[PDB]
Amino acid sequence: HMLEQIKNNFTESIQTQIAASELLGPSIEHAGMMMVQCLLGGNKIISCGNGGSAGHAQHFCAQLLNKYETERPSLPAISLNSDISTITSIANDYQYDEVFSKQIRALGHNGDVLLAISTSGNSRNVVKAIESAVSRDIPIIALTGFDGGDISGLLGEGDVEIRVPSARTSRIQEVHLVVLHSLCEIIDTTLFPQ
Amino acid sequence: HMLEQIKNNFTESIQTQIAASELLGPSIEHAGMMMVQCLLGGNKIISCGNGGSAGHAQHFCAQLLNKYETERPSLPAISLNSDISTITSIANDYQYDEVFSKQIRALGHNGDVLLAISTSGNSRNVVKAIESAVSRDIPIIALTGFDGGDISGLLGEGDVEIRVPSARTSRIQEVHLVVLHSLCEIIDTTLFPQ
Amino acid sequence: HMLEQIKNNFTESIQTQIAASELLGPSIEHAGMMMVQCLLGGNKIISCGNGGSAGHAQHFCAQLLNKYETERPSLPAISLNSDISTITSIANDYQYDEVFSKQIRALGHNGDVLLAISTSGNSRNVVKAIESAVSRDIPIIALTGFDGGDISGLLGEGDVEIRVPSARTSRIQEVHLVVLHSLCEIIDTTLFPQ
Amino acid sequence: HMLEQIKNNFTESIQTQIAASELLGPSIEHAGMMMVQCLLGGNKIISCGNGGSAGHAQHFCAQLLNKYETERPSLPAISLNSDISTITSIANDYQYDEVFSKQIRALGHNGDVLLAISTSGNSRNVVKAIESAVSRDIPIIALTGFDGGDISGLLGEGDVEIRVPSARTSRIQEVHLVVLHSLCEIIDTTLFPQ
Repeated sequence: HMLEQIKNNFTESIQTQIAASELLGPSIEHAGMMMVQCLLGGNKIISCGNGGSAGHAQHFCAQLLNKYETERPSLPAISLNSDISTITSIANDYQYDEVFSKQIRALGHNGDVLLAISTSGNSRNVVKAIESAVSRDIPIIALTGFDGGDISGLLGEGDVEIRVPSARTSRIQEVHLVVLHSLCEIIDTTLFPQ
Repeated sequence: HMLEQIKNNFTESIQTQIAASELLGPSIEHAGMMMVQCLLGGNKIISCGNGGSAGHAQHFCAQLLNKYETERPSLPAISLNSDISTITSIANDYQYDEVFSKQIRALGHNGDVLLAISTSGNSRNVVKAIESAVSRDIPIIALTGFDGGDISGLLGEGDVEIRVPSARTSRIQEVHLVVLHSLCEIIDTTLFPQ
Repeated sequence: HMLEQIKNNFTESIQTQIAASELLGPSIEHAGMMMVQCLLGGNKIISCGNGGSAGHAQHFCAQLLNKYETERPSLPAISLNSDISTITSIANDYQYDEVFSKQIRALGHNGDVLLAISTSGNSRNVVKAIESAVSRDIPIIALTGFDGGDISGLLGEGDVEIRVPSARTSRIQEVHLVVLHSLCEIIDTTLFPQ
Repeated sequence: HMLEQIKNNFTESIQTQIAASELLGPSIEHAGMMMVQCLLGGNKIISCGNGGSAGHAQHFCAQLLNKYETERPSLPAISLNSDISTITSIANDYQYDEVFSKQIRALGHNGDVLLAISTSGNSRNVVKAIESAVSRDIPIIALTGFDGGDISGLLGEGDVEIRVPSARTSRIQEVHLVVLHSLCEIIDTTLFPQ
């Protein structure tokens, strides 16, 4: 019956949301402060993700290059997924694991912040992106789920890992969206007290 | 203090999620059955949205043209937002309200289903898209929030409206994502009992 | 000296343009008639390309979903490159050679026409796309350069190959654009004698 | 007859190409040197366009974030068109004339170079982008056609205008592509003598 597995998705989401709130508090806070300090340093936030989680990465930087809730001037943010002709020209020219890493190598400045999103934490394009950013004195903000994948063993703490207590990609993406909206509010209320 | 307004976003999300589950049950069910019947009719699902809600529209059709949880052959789905050179060539050539309506006029077939997403329910591009689809014997699945906007007064019931009980765009987008994932599971479990 | 290698690019382009005109005449004609018959059959044109040649594929379908020179109703055309959340969700889920083939499997109808573009003729994503379309009674229009790559040995003639007499990717893309604009005019003048 | 209007497009293209070569020599040279100096200053090239000319803007920066002919490290380049979730979130939030200007306001640095492309020279999104960049000590490289539109009366010469001697959008886009490929070679041969 459809209606009950509908409620299951809502039930499981809420349960994941709750567990996430009880656990990801401090990590999101630190990431927010890192973002606020980055934007105030004259730097930019770089975002990237995997699959439909790449829509979230674009969703974040779109909220910054524009506005979230508090009307404000555009804040410097870049998505690495948004560029099609580059990805299709790197993903092939002609291989896909370095689609994001090459963009960071060129655009990344000392003081920028990498917002890396990966539900599994095992997307090679996002991993190499993180590897790249580490090489350039660039803080990482990693949104993950599951165990954290190979992402975990790539971070000290100029970086933050936000690991969602869930093993379902759908539930991880849903929590990630809440996290992204929280950061936006944090950035908004801090930089533009309205 | 950042950490408390973080929890607020989680609290408000959960509260919205709960209210949505208690109310949007039947509407999501009907939409699911309409989608399942559409795909079984040999037709396709057409999605479109506004802003970062346009990332959700692409997220859905990407879950279909590929896979959600159950591995399956690609299902016919199209996003109207995904096409850049068209939107930028309609949004200007040279005005933006008909970016989606013109795509439906050309691609839309009798039996297709329009997945229209709008947090405010007042995005003219999504409205005209719905107006267009009504003209072609095409069921509408409208994901909305707030009061439902002008979208509401455009639908009979070959169509469904799923209105999220919230007046915050962030909370509406978060619930919309849960709804989209539910439909994917509905489509998956129904068409491919795995 | 910059100014002379500038003129070289213009000289080489013109020379390639000329050679192309003297040779690709009939092939472009046939492709045009195939497109016109496709659109008149109630079918759609499917386009795809590789790299910055993927911008051309989108450029074509944008000219159709909208208008070229003669103002007209939108014609049914789809680009496989335009969909980001799908490619990034196929390119990884999680491998890239079937990003286009899977989209054709789902969306492709009997009577549609595949506009496959590849400067080298050796892009696996475009090849498998062609392989896929052959399996579905779908004419191929292949824009190539060099020797034609592996694309050549995949076509009978419900299909057309348009091979640019050049071994430089830049010169091939430049000629391809002229070819695309010719087809647009052909479609425009034939279907809407204005 | 189709075959003769095919040759007409080739004939007119070649004629436009020739006229362009005889006239746009110095302008392309200066733009190249400005780009080379920009990249050597530690700055980035910002590109934007209108419609299918927006595919060219992405095509250029993709050639830089990756490679053209000479294999090299990625060069810092950004397209303003590539970002979908932002444009759709600016184009509406909720109006379209400032989709590019807002991105320049946030990302634009002193020393960057704006590559503005417009066939008509009358696209308001590209105009305001130029207006924005002028306000920030940023050189403009404007690819235009026709009379140059309102773009012309917005430039001194820290900026360059490259006006194609043609009144046909198709012929202008074709010449623009040659110009873009010339600059790529200029940048390649100058910065990486291979």
